[PDB]
Amino acid sequence: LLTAEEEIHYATLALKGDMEARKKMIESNLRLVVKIARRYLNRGLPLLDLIEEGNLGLMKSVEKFDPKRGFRFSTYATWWIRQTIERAIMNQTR
Ligand code: NA
Ligand code: NA
Repeated sequence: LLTAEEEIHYATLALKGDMEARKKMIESNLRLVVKIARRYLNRGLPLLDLIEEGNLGLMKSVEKFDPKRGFRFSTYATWWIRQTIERAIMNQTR
């Protein structure tokens, strides 16, 4: 778990392309993916698939997270994880 000070430090580096900072941010939020994924069960995708799609969002969330927008990383990551899951559920309809 990252302090606010640590999170902003890593976020500033991550925004500039620092992969170690991006890794630190993702590793601190791996649990968030499973927790969110569980909320989308029984919608046509099994849990492992929901985790996989959620993971896509968590990874995307460290590519351009700007602390200056005023939101904490776990918030921005939550939005992204929900979005990639919801996208995957949409894709079940062709
Ligand atoms: Na702090
Ligand atoms: Na926030």
